[PDB]
Amino acid sequence: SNIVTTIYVKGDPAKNKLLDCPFCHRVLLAYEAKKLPYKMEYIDFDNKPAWLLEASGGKVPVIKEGPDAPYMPDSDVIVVHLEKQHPEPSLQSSVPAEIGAKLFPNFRAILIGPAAEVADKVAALEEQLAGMDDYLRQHEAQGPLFGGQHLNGTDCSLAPKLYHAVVALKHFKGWELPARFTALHKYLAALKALPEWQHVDYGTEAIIAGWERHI
Repeated sequence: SNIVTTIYVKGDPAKNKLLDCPFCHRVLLAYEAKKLPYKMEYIDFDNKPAWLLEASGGKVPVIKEGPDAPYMPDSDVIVVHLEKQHPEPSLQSSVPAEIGAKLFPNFRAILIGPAAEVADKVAALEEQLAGMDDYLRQHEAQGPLFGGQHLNGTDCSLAPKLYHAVVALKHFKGWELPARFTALHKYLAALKALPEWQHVDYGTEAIIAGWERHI
């Protein structure tokens, strides 16, 4: 489509099926939150087009706003460009940067790291989840998401990583999100209630299959 923005994401083109990339997920959630129209183009990681090597080093997400626009990679560049070009609806965030900053790396080091550092990585992960949980609790009058009642830039970045964390850790390690992280559990329920989240939910098997590719 030359009519709306194209978002190249990880998918199965032969089945028109979105897959599990959390950074693609972040861009997609950003577009849904601003109710901007888009069209998904699925990249099969076992058969990537040669031009994607030049545009992004082989990576997704990539967007393409039209025939005269260039390809633009990096979910960070994309969401900031998004906020500059479309200030309404806003996705700007008061949340400090340090929060959730090591959720995904610690969770990954748990899944696919050396055993000797696993105990430490578990500890660090739980500090991250503690930070997010406390933050959502102190702001729960504004709403259950980092953006109160609606999706935030922090929601768009952190909710996919948390999704991968709970699903993959429960499947591969029997690990579970403690019941004391109340605000995290109602955060997950709130996200699962959102139509923006429902539109681009790839599902838990997509996550499992994505990570089985490395364990």
